Amino acid sequence: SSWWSHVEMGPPDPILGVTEAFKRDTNSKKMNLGVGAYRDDNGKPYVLNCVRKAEAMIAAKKMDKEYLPIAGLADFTRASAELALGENSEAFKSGRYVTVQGISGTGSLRVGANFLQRFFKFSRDVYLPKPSWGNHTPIFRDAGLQLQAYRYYDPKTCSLDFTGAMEDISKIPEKSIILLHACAHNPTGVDPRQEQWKELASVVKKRNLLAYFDMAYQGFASGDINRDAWALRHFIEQGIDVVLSQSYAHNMGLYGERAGAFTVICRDAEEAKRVESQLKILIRPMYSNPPMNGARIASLILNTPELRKEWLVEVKGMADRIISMRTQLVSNLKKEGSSHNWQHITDQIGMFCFTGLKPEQVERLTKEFSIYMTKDGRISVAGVASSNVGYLAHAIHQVTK
Amino acid sequence: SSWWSHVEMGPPDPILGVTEAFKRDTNSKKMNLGVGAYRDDNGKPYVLNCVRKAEAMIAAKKMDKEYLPIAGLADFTRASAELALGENSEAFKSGRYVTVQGISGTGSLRVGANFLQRFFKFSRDVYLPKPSWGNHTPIFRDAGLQLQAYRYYDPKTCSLDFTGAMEDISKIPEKSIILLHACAHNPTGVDPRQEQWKELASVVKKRNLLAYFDMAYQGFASGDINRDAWALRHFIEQGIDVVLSQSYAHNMGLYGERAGAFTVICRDAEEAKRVESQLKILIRPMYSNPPMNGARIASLILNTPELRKEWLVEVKGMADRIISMRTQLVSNLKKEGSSHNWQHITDQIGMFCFTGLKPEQVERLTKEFSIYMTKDGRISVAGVASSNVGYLAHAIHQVTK
Ligand SMILES: Cc1ncc(COP(=O)(O)O)c(C=O)c1O
Repeated sequence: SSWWSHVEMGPPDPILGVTEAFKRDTNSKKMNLGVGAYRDDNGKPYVLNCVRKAEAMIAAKKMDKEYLPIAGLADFTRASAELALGENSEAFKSGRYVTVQGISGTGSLRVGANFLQRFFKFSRDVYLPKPSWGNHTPIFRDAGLQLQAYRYYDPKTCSLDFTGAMEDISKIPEKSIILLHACAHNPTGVDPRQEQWKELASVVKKRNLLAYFDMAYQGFASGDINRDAWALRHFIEQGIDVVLSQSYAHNMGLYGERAGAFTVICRDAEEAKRVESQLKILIRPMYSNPPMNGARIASLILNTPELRKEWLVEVKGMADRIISMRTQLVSNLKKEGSSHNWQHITDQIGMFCFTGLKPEQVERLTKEFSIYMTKDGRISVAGVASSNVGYLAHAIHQVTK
Repeated sequence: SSWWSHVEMGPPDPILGVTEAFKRDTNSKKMNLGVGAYRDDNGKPYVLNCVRKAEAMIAAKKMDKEYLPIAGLADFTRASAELALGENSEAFKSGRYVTVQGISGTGSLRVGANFLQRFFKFSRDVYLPKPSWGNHTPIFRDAGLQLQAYRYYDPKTCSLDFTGAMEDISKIPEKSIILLHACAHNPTGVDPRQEQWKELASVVKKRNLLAYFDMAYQGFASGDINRDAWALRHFIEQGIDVVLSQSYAHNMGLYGERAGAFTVICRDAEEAKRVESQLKILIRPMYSNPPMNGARIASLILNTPELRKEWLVEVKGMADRIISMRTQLVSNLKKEGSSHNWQHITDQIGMFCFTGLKPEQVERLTKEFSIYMTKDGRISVAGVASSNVGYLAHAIHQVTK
């Protein structure tokens, strides 16, 4: 019959708009600063050498394709927890955590959202920083939670509004949920420094808030897996039992294979088995059991010393290329005669950078220079290469001079 | 803390318990008839030759691991639509269908369920047959719909309660949702014959019911992909715009890779685009995009003549082993001197068989013969092999005589 006549055409994604225009452009100097995945120095997708080798191992073993347990590959969940909490972590060693494999970071955040909706009886409010990854809204919203926000980004300085953040967080009703980015805040790239993190943890402890860490870039951010997980670990050291989402999309370049994990820090191993049974019950009617390919690759790497070692070098390489590009962009802006302060470009961390450009300026950048970005002045640093950093520098100077 | 103290231990999975108790048994005669996946004649997992050939082809190309679009691999979704509807299906050729890649059968069912909750304004009720796959319930329940039922299985004769089905469907409120298993009904193995399907279509047409088909065993049930898709194709052909879920778990043996799809039959190409946009809005906050490996493997086989040709041979090979084991069970039961009527075993279709055995008899089989199965009397034919079929007939005879 005519069941669907009332379904309206959904709104178009702006990122898709930028990508389509970029593809149409004929100018060979075109840059795509809307990319959400790492690109090497030649602007190409990069499959890690350690993933090629792990894949090669799998094939040689003639593995079956049987269904994985609901919670996922045990070797993968254990390794994920170890990676995040630290091998000599008290939480890890006493077994008071529960980790289940999720569909990358997004599926892992959703399982968590769904878990909180069902069992977190104290509140339905989730406080997100201003701004946050766009998908974070519909994720918590479709799950049944209420969205709240706390000040985070300071447009005046293109850095942390520490004063605004501490004031907001201090007024959060106790036992509410606060979403924190572990590192490489998406989309601004501004992260608290260690001393700021110490103040932040004191207050969440004091106000007895449930801390939900989104850790989508461990290793990929600064090049150091322990450094990137520092604030998460500090929070747990201070006695804050968090919930966390992990993604292997960026740090292992496993994008389409969807490898990720969801973890809950419990009081003890007893309590962990209980929440693990509830997590299994929720997941079965969602998708029954997780996709095995990304987890088998991730597991092999983390668990095989030779591989793990090669992985840390390559993840460091990715991080270093991006720091390199941020470094190069501010020196070339000085070189061009920009009198403006571009240090936020080097203070920011990870793949996304909030530049401070205004909408008028990004339009000119697109129209006249064939540099494609979203109107919020957000740039994907994976889109810059050694061959075009100078150009971008030039282009930025011209629209801000 | 003490966020999770009130979270209790969830109930034990009864399938888990049979498999597990099966493991703990020492008897060299032991048999696991609770297995949910195909097993060869030696009781081993079976990865198809055609899938090993596709995996080598993917390996040779050195493909990237970039994210697939939200809706999935286009070569996969089109081929999936084509296998279900038929190449010269009117619905296929006009392009009045929308096919989205889902996480195997279960995630496909669930995005479907969530789509209905959000856009099916006509009703909140879904009518499942009595009985249906266990997971069908939480799927719809967690999605937000209300469960209802229609008589299906006749315990008295271990066949279809055709009359009861027809009376129950005739009375379903107009514009209700009805779930139909396209073939090889789970868990009984009882399917309507071609003429009863015809009669069912007309009532569904008359009551103006939204028919949701669950097609998890296309090709794997009878050895023939067209015959297995007969009922679906008939409904579309009579002008019933159906909703469908497909799984490649069993027919391609892709279990853990998670390849499946969800399709909606629309009025035209224009409406298909509107519904496709909303489905994307829905999936994004669920898991962002689907896993690429299973979809890549399945797209190659379906799209490559030589591989598709091989695949058809293997799926038939699987269906025949199953039919052979059904046939041999009945003959051995007769040979044993059993006087009960066991024709239902040969009348049933697919991997699952409702034997008619009572709880205490199942218990007798477990305790004295080392035969593991659920207390509902359902056996998974995959666990029967040429070398133990004799044994199984004998035990069943001893317990029922
Ligand atoms: C803040 C943030 N969270 C989570 C993710 C997870 O993406 P995926 O679903 O590929 O794991 C990303 C990157 O897309 C992200 O930037």
